[PDB]
Amino acid sequence: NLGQSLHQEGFSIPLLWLQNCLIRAADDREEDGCSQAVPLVPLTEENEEAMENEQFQQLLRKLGVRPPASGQETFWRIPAKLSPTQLRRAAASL
Amino acid sequence: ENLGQSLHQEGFSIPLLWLQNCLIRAADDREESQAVPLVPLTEENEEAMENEQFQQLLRKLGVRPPASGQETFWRIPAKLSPTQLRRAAASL
Repeated sequence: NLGQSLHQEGFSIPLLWLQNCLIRAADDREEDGCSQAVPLVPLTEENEEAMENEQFQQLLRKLGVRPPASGQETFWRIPAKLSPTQLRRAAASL
Repeated sequence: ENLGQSLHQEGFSIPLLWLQNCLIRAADDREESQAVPLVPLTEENEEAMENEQFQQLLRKLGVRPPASGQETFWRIPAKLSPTQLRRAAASL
């Protein structure tokens, strides 16, 4: 339950968004030949705040999410190399 | 307009047109106000938003960088009037 400290700090809504991103990516990757990196696009002020939070970023790295390429990208990415199983395990871990 | 044309020649025409439309939509919204983010949803618009020359243009048009540690996105400030926004868009 890696998410627990962030839940207690009030980040349940951004954590739910992160969870859905991981699960949706897993579903897409169950098809052979289909594996695209997914940008984590914060679409609300609350999710923006989470993406700029150091503790939330630490969780992202632990789950295997990669930071943006500086000078090229704005968004963190769910790397293409992660399998549906790896992704679902990350989501299940919070 | 000169800075924009230079970015057009460096291959940023598509993000410039996106930026143009964002400014115009903000202008329309403010006639009918709050600061609104510039949200790049494509790799190409992301690349522009992270480019130093493109950022120099944003600053000249009156767009402000994100608040460090709080925001991800650049903002179109509330202080820009619809008239200012349309003039900015018209320069590209």
